[PDB]
Amino acid sequence: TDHQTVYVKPVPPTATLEQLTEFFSKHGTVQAVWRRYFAGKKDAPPESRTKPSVFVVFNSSEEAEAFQKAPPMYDDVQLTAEMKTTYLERKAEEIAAKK
Repeated sequence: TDHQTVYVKPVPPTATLEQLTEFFSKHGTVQAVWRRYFAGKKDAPPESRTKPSVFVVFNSSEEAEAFQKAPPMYDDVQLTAEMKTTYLERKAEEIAAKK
């Protein structure tokens, strides 16, 4: 089983779903996009990660790697995409300091 997920900065209140999708198709091919945030409703510590960041999954392998490396860069709105490796290292170091 293979799973791929990219992390990209959130969108403004003006950017609608229709606008986001349209612009996307205009440049770059993405499979699907989604975002969630765990508020926490238990007596346990924060195990999951809840951030405003959005998750995007590319369908094309080539386009997937291309986007993963660097952002799309759009004059209209500045896009900021991160790599899975970077995030993994971030959390890894974080927990390291705690424990």
